[PDB]
Amino acid sequence: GKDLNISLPLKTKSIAPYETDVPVKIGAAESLFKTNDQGKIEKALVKSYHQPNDTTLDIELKDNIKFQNGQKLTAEKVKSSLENSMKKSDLVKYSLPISSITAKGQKLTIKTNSAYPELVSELANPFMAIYDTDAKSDVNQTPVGTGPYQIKDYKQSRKISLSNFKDYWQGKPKLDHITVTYQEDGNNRVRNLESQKDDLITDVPVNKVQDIENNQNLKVSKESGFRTSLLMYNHTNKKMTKSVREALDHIIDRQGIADHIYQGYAKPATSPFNDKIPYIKEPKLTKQNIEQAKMLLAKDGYTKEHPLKIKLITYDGRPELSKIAQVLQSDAKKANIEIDIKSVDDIEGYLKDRSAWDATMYSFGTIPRGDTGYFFNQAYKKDGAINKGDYNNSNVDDLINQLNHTVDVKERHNISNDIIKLSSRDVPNSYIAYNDQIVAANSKVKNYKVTPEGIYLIDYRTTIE
Ligand SMILES: N[C@@H](Cc1c[nH]c[nH+]1)C(=O)O
Ligand SMILES: N[C@@H](Cc1c[nH]c[nH+]1)C(=O)O
Ligand code: NI
Repeated sequence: GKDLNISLPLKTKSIAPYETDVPVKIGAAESLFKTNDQGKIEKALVKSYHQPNDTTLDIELKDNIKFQNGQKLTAEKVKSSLENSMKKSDLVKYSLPISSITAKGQKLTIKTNSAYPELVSELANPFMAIYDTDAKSDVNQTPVGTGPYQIKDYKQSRKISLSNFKDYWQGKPKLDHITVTYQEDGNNRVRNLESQKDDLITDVPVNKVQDIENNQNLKVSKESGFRTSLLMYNHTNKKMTKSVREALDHIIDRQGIADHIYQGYAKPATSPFNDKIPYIKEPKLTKQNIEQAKMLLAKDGYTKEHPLKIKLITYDGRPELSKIAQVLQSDAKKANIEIDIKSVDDIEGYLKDRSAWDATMYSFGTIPRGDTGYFFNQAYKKDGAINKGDYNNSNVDDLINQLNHTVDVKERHNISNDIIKLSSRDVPNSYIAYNDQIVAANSKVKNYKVTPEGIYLIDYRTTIE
Protein backbone atom coordinates (compact mmCIF):
# COMPACT_ATOMS: atom_id res chain seq x y z
CA GLY A 1 0.00 0.00 0.00
CA LYS A 2 1.90 2.99 1.33
CA ASP A 3 4.57 0.76 2.86
CA LEU A 4 8.21 1.24 1.83
CA ASN A 5 10.86 -1.49 2.02
CA ILE A 6 14.48 -0.27 2.18
CA SER A 7 17.65 -2.36 1.97
CA LEU A 8 20.88 -0.85 3.32
CA PRO A 9 24.44 -2.04 3.89
CA LEU A 10 26.49 -1.60 7.06
CA LYS A 11 24.41 -3.30 9.75
CA THR A 12 24.27 -1.52 13.09
CA LYS A 13 24.35 -2.77 16.64
CA SER A 14 22.93 0.15 18.62
CA ILE A 15 20.74 2.50 16.57
CA ALA A 16 21.00 5.33 19.06
CA PRO A 17 21.48 8.49 16.96
CA TYR A 18 24.92 9.08 18.50
CA GLU A 19 26.06 5.61 17.35
CA THR A 20 24.95 5.75 13.72
CA ASP A 21 23.54 8.15 11.13
CA VAL A 22 20.87 5.60 10.18
CA PRO A 23 18.11 7.27 12.27
CA VAL A 24 18.61 10.49 10.28
CA LYS A 25 18.85 8.58 6.98
CA ILE A 26 15.57 6.71 7.47
CA GLY A 27 13.53 9.61 8.83
CA ALA A 28 13.43 8.84 12.55
CA ALA A 29 15.62 11.66 13.88
CA GLU A 30 16.68 15.20 13.00
CA SER A 31 19.56 17.48 13.97
CA LEU A 32 19.15 21.15 14.97
CA PHE A 33 20.70 22.15 11.66
CA LYS A 34 20.95 20.44 8.28
CA THR A 35 22.57 20.89 4.89
CA ASN A 36 20.26 21.58 1.96
CA ASP A 37 20.39 19.97 -1.49
CA GLN A 38 23.29 22.30 -2.36
CA GLY A 39 25.36 21.53 0.75
CA LYS A 40 24.70 24.76 2.65
CA ILE A 41 24.08 24.75 6.40
CA GLU A 42 20.45 25.64 7.26
CA LYS A 43 18.30 25.91 10.38
CA ALA A 44 16.14 22.80 10.75
CA LEU A 45 14.64 22.55 14.25
CA VAL A 46 15.91 26.05 14.97
CA LYS A 47 13.79 29.16 14.43
CA SER A 48 16.58 31.68 15.01
CA TYR A 49 20.15 31.83 16.21
CA HIS A 50 22.69 34.48 17.13
CA GLN A 51 26.37 34.61 17.97
CA PRO A 52 26.86 37.78 20.04
CA ASN A 53 30.52 36.84 20.68
CA ASP A 54 32.84 34.00 19.70
CA THR A 55 32.10 31.87 22.79
CA THR A 56 28.31 32.17 22.75
CA LEU A 57 25.65 30.51 20.60
CA ASP A 58 22.07 31.59 21.32
CA ILE A 59 19.40 29.34 19.82
CA GLU A 60 15.64 29.78 19.67
CA LEU A 61 13.81 26.55 18.83
CA LYS A 62 10.69 26.36 16.69
CA ASP A 63 7.58 26.24 18.89
CA ASN A 64 5.50 23.77 16.88
CA ILE A 65 7.63 20.63 17.16
CA LYS A 66 6.86 17.42 19.04
CA PHE A 67 8.72 14.18 19.58
CA GLN A 68 7.03 11.06 18.20
CA ASN A 69 5.68 10.25 21.67
CA GLY A 70 3.83 13.57 21.73
CA GLN A 71 6.30 15.34 24.04
CA LYS A 72 7.16 18.94 23.12
CA LEU A 73 10.59 19.75 21.72
CA THR A 74 11.87 22.28 24.26
CA ALA A 75 15.26 23.83 25.02
CA GLU A 76 15.60 21.57 28.07
CA LYS A 77 14.98 18.52 25.84
CA VAL A 78 17.66 19.68 23.39
CA LYS A 79 20.06 20.35 26.26
CA SER A 80 19.64 16.87 27.77
CA SER A 81 19.90 15.23 24.32
CA LEU A 82 23.15 17.02 23.41
CA GLU A 83 24.69 16.37 26.82
CA ASN A 84 23.77 12.69 26.69
CA SER A 85 25.20 12.28 23.19
CA MET A 86 28.47 14.00 24.20
CA LYS A 87 28.69 11.71 27.23
CA LYS A 88 28.05 8.52 25.27
CA SER A 89 29.97 9.15 22.03
CA ASP A 90 33.60 10.10 21.41
CA LEU A 91 32.65 11.22 17.90
CA VAL A 92 30.07 13.68 19.26
CA LYS A 93 32.25 14.76 22.18
CA TYR A 94 35.25 15.59 19.99
CA SER A 95 33.11 17.47 17.46
CA LEU A 96 31.33 19.58 20.11
CA PRO A 97 33.75 21.43 22.43
CA ILE A 98 30.81 22.76 24.46
CA SER A 99 31.67 24.10 27.91
CA SER A 100 28.11 24.65 29.17
CA ILE A 101 24.47 24.77 28.13
CA THR A 102 21.61 26.72 29.70
CA ALA A 103 17.95 26.34 28.76
CA LYS A 104 14.60 28.01 29.40
CA GLY A 105 11.43 27.60 27.36
CA GLN A 106 12.39 27.42 23.69
CA LYS A 107 15.72 29.21 24.11
CA LEU A 108 19.09 27.65 24.81
CA THR A 109 22.53 29.19 25.10
CA ILE A 110 25.55 27.09 24.15
CA LYS A 111 28.92 28.24 25.49
CA THR A 112 32.46 27.31 24.52
CA ASN A 113 35.73 28.19 26.29
CA SER A 114 37.26 29.65 23.13
CA ALA A 115 36.32 30.27 19.50
CA TYR A 116 35.16 27.17 17.62
CA PRO A 117 33.78 28.38 14.26
CA GLU A 118 32.63 24.90 13.23
CA LEU A 119 30.28 24.48 16.20
CA VAL A 120 27.11 25.34 14.28
CA SER A 121 28.20 23.13 11.39
CA GLU A 122 28.71 20.12 13.68
CA LEU A 123 25.24 20.63 15.16
CA ALA A 124 24.07 19.54 11.68
CA ASN A 125 25.99 16.26 12.09
CA PRO A 126 23.51 13.33 12.09
CA PHE A 127 25.29 11.86 15.13
CA MET A 128 24.05 14.97 16.92
CA ALA A 129 20.38 14.30 16.15
CA ILE A 130 17.90 15.12 18.90
CA TYR A 131 16.02 12.43 20.84
CA ASP A 132 13.89 12.35 23.99
CA THR A 133 16.21 11.45 26.87
CA ASP A 134 13.22 10.96 29.17
CA ALA A 135 11.54 8.46 26.85
CA LYS A 136 10.71 5.21 28.62
CA SER A 137 12.42 3.02 26.05
CA ASP A 138 15.95 1.91 25.21
CA VAL A 139 17.53 4.62 23.03
CA ASN A 140 19.73 1.86 21.55
CA GLN A 141 16.66 0.09 20.16
CA THR A 142 13.80 2.55 19.77
CA PRO A 143 15.01 6.11 20.20
CA VAL A 144 12.28 8.74 20.16
CA GLY A 145 12.96 11.47 17.62
CA THR A 146 11.19 14.37 15.92
CA GLY A 147 11.34 12.80 12.46
CA PRO A 148 8.42 11.77 10.19
CA TYR A 149 8.79 8.04 10.97
CA GLN A 150 8.96 6.62 14.49
CA ILE A 151 11.01 3.50 15.12
CA LYS A 152 8.54 0.93 16.46
CA ASP A 153 10.65 -2.24 16.48
CA TYR A 154 14.31 -3.13 16.10
CA LYS A 155 15.69 -6.61 15.49
CA GLN A 156 19.35 -6.00 16.29
CA SER A 157 21.67 -5.85 13.25
CA ARG A 158 18.83 -7.02 11.00
CA LYS A 159 15.59 -5.06 10.68
CA ILE A 160 14.08 -1.71 11.65
CA SER A 161 10.30 -1.18 11.57
CA LEU A 162 8.98 2.38 11.42
CA SER A 163 5.51 3.94 11.42
CA ASN A 164 4.09 7.26 10.21
CA PHE A 165 4.26 9.97 12.90
CA LYS A 166 1.11 11.87 11.95
CA ASP A 167 1.92 15.03 13.91
CA TYR A 168 5.33 15.48 12.27
CA TRP A 169 6.09 19.19 12.37
CA GLN A 170 6.69 19.86 8.63
CA GLY A 171 3.54 18.12 7.43
CA LYS A 172 1.86 14.72 7.37
CA PRO A 173 4.33 12.04 6.19
CA LYS A 174 3.30 10.29 2.98
CA LEU A 175 4.06 6.66 3.86
CA ASP A 176 2.24 4.42 6.34
CA HIS A 177 5.17 2.18 7.30
CA ILE A 178 8.84 1.73 6.48
CA THR A 179 10.81 -1.47 6.88
CA VAL A 180 14.59 -1.29 6.80
CA THR A 181 16.61 -4.47 6.41
CA TYR A 182 20.37 -4.80 6.35
CA GLN A 183 22.07 -6.65 3.53
CA GLU A 184 25.86 -6.35 3.15
CA ASP A 185 26.13 -7.90 -0.30
CA GLY A 186 25.44 -5.36 -3.05
CA ASN A 187 24.46 -8.05 -5.56
CA ASN A 188 21.90 -9.37 -3.08
CA ARG A 189 20.50 -5.85 -2.60
CA VAL A 190 20.01 -5.60 -6.36
CA ARG A 191 18.35 -9.04 -6.54
CA ASN A 192 16.04 -7.98 -3.71
CA LEU A 193 15.07 -4.83 -5.61
CA GLU A 194 14.63 -6.77 -8.87
CA SER A 195 12.31 -9.29 -7.19
CA GLN A 196 10.44 -6.47 -5.41
CA LYS A 197 11.35 -7.83 -1.97
CA ASP A 198 12.69 -4.29 -1.48
CA ASP A 199 11.71 -0.95 -3.06
CA LEU A 200 14.78 1.23 -2.43
CA ILE A 201 18.45 0.28 -2.08
CA THR A 202 21.74 2.14 -1.67
CA ASP A 203 25.34 1.46 -2.64
CA VAL A 204 24.47 -0.27 -5.89
CA PRO A 205 27.44 -2.19 -7.33
CA VAL A 206 28.66 -0.38 -10.44
CA ASN A 207 28.50 -3.54 -12.56
CA LYS A 208 24.75 -3.80 -11.94
CA VAL A 209 23.92 -0.23 -13.01
CA GLN A 210 23.25 -1.07 -16.65
CA ASP A 211 20.98 -4.00 -15.75
CA ILE A 212 18.86 -1.75 -13.55
CA GLU A 213 18.83 1.12 -16.06
CA ASN A 214 17.43 -1.25 -18.69
CA ASN A 215 14.56 -2.13 -16.35
CA GLN A 216 11.55 0.13 -16.87
CA ASN A 217 10.21 -0.91 -13.44
CA LEU A 218 13.35 0.52 -11.81
CA LYS A 219 15.41 3.68 -11.77
CA VAL A 220 18.98 4.54 -10.87
CA SER A 221 20.12 7.78 -9.29
CA LYS A 222 23.82 8.59 -9.15
CA GLU A 223 25.46 11.44 -7.24
CA SER A 224 29.17 12.33 -7.32
CA GLY A 225 29.20 13.37 -3.66
CA PHE A 226 31.93 13.49 -1.05
CA ARG A 227 32.67 9.89 -0.15
CA THR A 228 36.23 8.63 -0.55
CA SER A 229 37.48 5.05 -0.74
CA LEU A 230 40.90 4.28 0.71
CA LEU A 231 43.51 1.93 2.04
CA MET A 232 43.85 2.62 5.77
CA TYR A 233 47.11 1.63 7.51
CA ASN A 234 47.50 0.40 11.08
CA HIS A 235 50.21 2.68 12.46
CA THR A 236 50.37 0.77 15.77
CA ASN A 237 52.08 -2.09 13.95
CA LYS A 238 55.77 -1.23 13.73
CA LYS A 239 56.17 -3.10 10.44
CA MET A 240 53.84 -0.61 8.73
CA THR A 241 56.71 1.85 8.21
CA LYS A 242 56.73 4.88 5.91
CA SER A 243 58.54 2.77 3.29
CA VAL A 244 55.82 0.11 3.46
CA ARG A 245 53.02 2.69 3.20
CA GLU A 246 54.78 4.36 0.27
CA ALA A 247 55.30 0.97 -1.37
CA LEU A 248 51.62 0.03 -1.09
CA ASP A 249 50.66 3.52 -2.30
CA HIS A 250 52.55 2.79 -5.54
CA ILE A 251 51.03 -0.69 -6.00
CA ILE A 252 47.60 0.94 -6.30
CA ASP A 253 46.56 1.86 -9.87
CA ARG A 254 44.10 4.66 -9.16
CA GLN A 255 43.32 5.51 -12.77
CA GLY A 256 42.77 1.84 -13.64
CA ILE A 257 40.57 1.39 -10.59
CA ALA A 258 38.40 4.39 -11.49
CA ASP A 259 38.03 3.28 -15.12
CA HIS A 260 37.54 -0.45 -14.70
CA ILE A 261 36.46 -1.23 -11.16
CA TYR A 262 34.25 1.85 -10.73
CA GLN A 263 33.63 1.84 -14.49
CA GLY A 264 33.85 5.62 -14.68
CA TYR A 265 31.67 6.28 -11.60
CA ALA A 266 34.67 7.63 -9.72
CA LYS A 267 37.74 9.83 -10.05
CA PRO A 268 41.28 8.94 -8.89
CA ALA A 269 41.97 10.35 -5.43
CA THR A 270 44.94 12.16 -3.94
CA SER A 271 43.84 13.80 -0.67
CA PRO A 272 40.82 12.84 1.45
CA PHE A 273 38.79 15.49 -0.34
CA ASN A 274 37.13 15.45 -3.78
CA ASP A 275 39.10 17.57 -6.26
CA LYS A 276 35.93 19.24 -7.53
CA ILE A 277 36.14 21.40 -4.41
CA PRO A 278 37.80 24.56 -5.83
CA TYR A 279 39.96 25.65 -2.87
CA ILE A 280 41.52 22.25 -2.18
CA LYS A 281 45.13 22.03 -3.29
CA GLU A 282 45.58 18.32 -4.03
CA PRO A 283 48.93 16.55 -3.69
CA LYS A 284 50.43 14.96 -6.83
CA LEU A 285 48.56 11.94 -8.21
CA THR A 286 50.44 8.73 -7.41
CA LYS A 287 50.76 6.51 -10.48
CA GLN A 288 51.31 2.76 -10.16
CA ASN A 289 54.98 1.79 -10.12
CA ILE A 290 55.74 -1.79 -9.13
CA GLU A 291 59.50 -1.39 -9.48
CA GLN A 292 59.48 1.62 -7.15
CA ALA A 293 57.41 -0.38 -4.64
CA LYS A 294 59.88 -3.26 -4.88
CA MET A 295 62.71 -0.78 -4.32
CA LEU A 296 61.05 0.74 -1.26
CA LEU A 297 60.49 -2.69 0.30
CA ALA A 298 64.20 -3.33 -0.14
CA LYS A 299 64.76 -0.49 2.37
CA ASP A 300 63.15 -2.71 5.01
CA GLY A 301 64.80 -5.91 3.75
CA TYR A 302 61.92 -7.64 1.95
CA THR A 303 62.56 -10.06 -0.94
CA LYS A 304 60.83 -12.72 -3.04
CA GLU A 305 62.21 -15.25 -0.58
CA HIS A 306 61.26 -13.17 2.47
CA PRO A 307 58.27 -11.07 1.42
CA LEU A 308 56.29 -8.57 3.41
CA LYS A 309 53.13 -10.21 4.75
CA ILE A 310 50.07 -7.98 5.08
CA LYS A 311 46.74 -8.88 6.66
CA LEU A 312 44.24 -6.76 4.73
CA ILE A 313 40.67 -6.40 5.96
CA THR A 314 37.73 -5.70 3.69
CA TYR A 315 33.91 -5.72 3.86
CA ASP A 316 31.03 -5.99 1.37
CA GLY A 317 28.98 -2.89 2.29
CA ARG A 318 30.74 -0.64 -0.20
CA PRO A 319 30.69 -3.08 -3.14
CA GLU A 320 33.88 -2.01 -4.91
CA LEU A 321 36.23 -2.21 -1.90
CA SER A 322 36.76 -5.97 -2.08
CA LYS A 323 37.24 -5.80 -5.85
CA ILE A 324 40.04 -3.31 -5.19
CA ALA A 325 41.44 -5.62 -2.50
CA GLN A 326 41.60 -8.48 -5.01
CA VAL A 327 43.67 -6.54 -7.55
CA LEU A 328 45.89 -5.08 -4.81
CA GLN A 329 46.65 -8.64 -3.72
CA SER A 330 47.48 -9.78 -7.25
CA ASP A 331 49.64 -6.74 -8.04
CA ALA A 332 51.42 -6.63 -4.64
CA LYS A 333 52.77 -10.13 -5.23
CA LYS A 334 54.84 -8.67 -8.08
CA ALA A 335 56.37 -6.34 -5.48
CA ASN A 336 57.18 -9.10 -2.94
CA ILE A 337 54.18 -8.48 -0.72
CA GLU A 338 51.95 -11.36 0.27
CA ILE A 339 48.53 -9.94 1.09
CA ASP A 340 46.00 -12.05 2.97
CA ILE A 341 42.49 -10.69 2.45
CA LYS A 342 40.00 -11.14 5.27
CA SER A 343 36.42 -10.05 4.60
CA VAL A 344 34.48 -9.21 7.77
CA ASP A 345 30.79 -8.73 8.52
CA ASP A 346 31.16 -5.98 11.14
CA ILE A 347 34.00 -3.72 10.04
CA GLU A 348 33.79 -1.11 12.83
CA GLY A 349 33.83 -3.79 15.52
CA TYR A 350 36.58 -5.81 13.88
CA LEU A 351 39.08 -2.94 13.57
CA LYS A 352 38.85 -2.23 17.31
CA ASP A 353 41.35 -5.04 17.82
CA ARG A 354 44.51 -3.38 16.59
CA SER A 355 46.43 -6.66 16.80
CA ALA A 356 44.13 -8.24 14.22
CA TRP A 357 44.95 -6.23 11.07
CA ASP A 358 47.76 -4.47 9.19
CA ALA A 359 45.68 -2.49 6.72
CA THR A 360 42.03 -2.22 5.81
CA MET A 361 39.88 -1.19 2.90
CA TYR A 362 37.75 1.73 4.07
CA SER A 363 35.35 4.43 2.96
CA PHE A 364 34.46 7.73 4.57
CA GLY A 365 32.34 10.79 3.99
CA THR A 366 35.26 13.19 4.24
CA ILE A 367 33.51 16.54 3.97
CA PRO A 368 29.77 16.23 4.68
CA ARG A 369 29.20 19.83 5.74
CA GLY A 370 31.51 21.94 3.59
CA ASP A 371 34.53 22.08 5.90
CA THR A 372 37.66 19.92 6.17
CA GLY A 373 37.97 20.33 9.94
CA TYR A 374 35.62 17.49 10.80
CA PHE A 375 37.72 14.94 8.93
CA PHE A 376 41.06 16.13 10.36
CA ASN A 377 39.70 15.97 13.91
CA GLN A 378 38.11 12.54 13.51
CA ALA A 379 40.69 10.88 11.26
CA TYR A 380 44.10 12.46 11.96
CA LYS A 381 43.94 13.18 15.72
CA LYS A 382 44.64 10.50 18.30
CA ASP A 383 41.36 8.91 19.49
CA GLY A 384 39.38 10.57 16.70
CA ALA A 385 36.42 8.30 15.93
CA ILE A 386 37.51 7.16 12.47
CA ASN A 387 41.24 7.09 13.20
CA LYS A 388 41.18 3.28 13.31
CA GLY A 389 44.91 2.99 12.59
CA ASP A 390 45.93 5.59 15.21
CA TYR A 391 47.76 7.96 12.87
CA ASN A 392 49.22 10.88 14.83
CA ASN A 393 51.92 13.44 14.04
CA SER A 394 52.45 16.30 16.49
CA ASN A 395 53.26 18.67 13.62
CA VAL A 396 49.94 17.82 11.99
CA ASP A 397 48.18 18.08 15.40
CA ASP A 398 49.47 21.64 15.78
CA LEU A 399 47.95 22.76 12.49
CA ILE A 400 44.63 21.01 13.16
CA ASN A 401 44.47 22.68 16.59
CA GLN A 402 45.15 26.05 14.97
CA LEU A 403 42.52 25.35 12.31
CA ASN A 404 39.96 24.65 15.02
CA HIS A 405 40.00 28.23 16.30
CA THR A 406 40.49 29.92 12.92
CA VAL A 407 37.48 32.05 11.95
CA ASP A 408 38.51 33.61 8.62
CA VAL A 409 37.39 31.16 5.94
CA LYS A 410 40.24 31.99 3.55
CA GLU A 411 42.70 31.32 6.38
CA ARG A 412 40.88 28.06 7.15
CA HIS A 413 41.41 26.96 3.55
CA ASN A 414 45.10 27.83 3.72
CA ILE A 415 45.72 25.95 6.97
CA SER A 416 43.68 23.04 5.58
CA ASN A 417 45.91 22.90 2.49
CA ASP A 418 48.98 23.01 4.76
CA ILE A 419 47.59 20.06 6.72
CA ILE A 420 46.98 18.21 3.43
CA LYS A 421 50.52 18.95 2.23
CA LEU A 422 52.21 17.97 5.50
CA SER A 423 50.11 14.88 6.22
CA SER A 424 50.45 13.55 2.65
CA ARG A 425 54.19 13.12 3.24
CA ASP A 426 53.42 10.56 5.96
CA VAL A 427 51.00 8.65 3.73
CA PRO A 428 48.66 8.21 6.72
CA ASN A 429 46.22 6.49 4.37
CA SER A 430 46.20 5.88 0.62
CA TYR A 431 43.15 7.65 -0.81
CA ILE A 432 41.98 5.73 -3.85
CA ALA A 433 38.77 7.12 -5.37
CA TYR A 434 36.20 9.89 -5.07
CA ASN A 435 33.26 7.67 -5.91
CA ASP A 436 29.59 8.27 -6.73
CA GLN A 437 26.80 7.20 -4.46
CA ILE A 438 24.47 5.04 -6.52
CA VAL A 439 20.90 4.49 -5.38
CA ALA A 440 18.22 2.41 -7.10
CA ALA A 441 14.48 2.19 -6.55
CA ASN A 442 11.25 0.87 -7.92
CA SER A 443 9.92 3.48 -10.36
CA LYS A 444 6.88 4.04 -8.13
CA VAL A 445 9.04 5.39 -5.27
CA LYS A 446 9.26 9.18 -5.34
CA ASN A 447 11.08 12.00 -3.56
CA TYR A 448 13.85 10.28 -1.66
CA LYS A 449 17.10 12.20 -1.26
CA VAL A 450 20.27 11.41 -3.18
CA THR A 451 22.34 14.49 -2.42
CA PRO A 452 26.11 15.08 -2.16
CA GLU A 453 26.44 14.73 1.64
CA GLY A 454 25.46 11.06 1.31
CA ILE A 455 23.49 11.02 4.57
CA TYR A 456 19.84 11.87 3.92
CA LEU A 457 17.41 9.52 2.19
CA ILE A 458 13.91 9.58 3.64
CA ASP A 459 11.87 12.66 4.51
CA TYR A 460 8.20 13.53 5.03
CA ARG A 461 7.69 13.88 1.28
CA THR A 462 9.09 10.48 0.24
CA THR A 463 6.19 8.45 -1.11
CA ILE A 464 4.87 5.64 -3.30
CA GLU A 465 2.81 6.23 -6.45
N1 LIG B 1 33.03 4.11 7.66
C1 LIG B 1 32.93 2.90 6.85
C2 LIG B 1 32.53 1.70 7.71
C3 LIG B 1 31.20 1.84 8.39
C4 LIG B 1 30.39 0.91 8.96
N2 LIG B 1 29.29 1.58 9.44
C5 LIG B 1 29.41 2.87 9.18
N3 LIG B 1 30.56 3.05 8.55
C6 LIG B 1 31.95 3.08 5.70
O1 LIG B 1 31.08 3.94 5.77
O2 LIG B 1 31.99 2.38 4.68
N1 LIG C 1 29.14 5.68 7.62
C1 LIG C 1 29.48 7.11 7.66
C2 LIG C 1 29.52 7.62 9.11
C3 LIG C 1 30.57 6.98 9.95
C4 LIG C 1 31.07 7.32 11.17
N2 LIG C 1 32.01 6.38 11.50
C5 LIG C 1 32.10 5.49 10.52
N3 LIG C 1 31.24 5.83 9.58
C6 LIG C 1 30.83 7.40 7.00
O1 LIG C 1 31.63 6.48 6.79
O2 LIG C 1 31.15 8.54 6.66
NI1 NI D 1 31.14 4.82 7.69
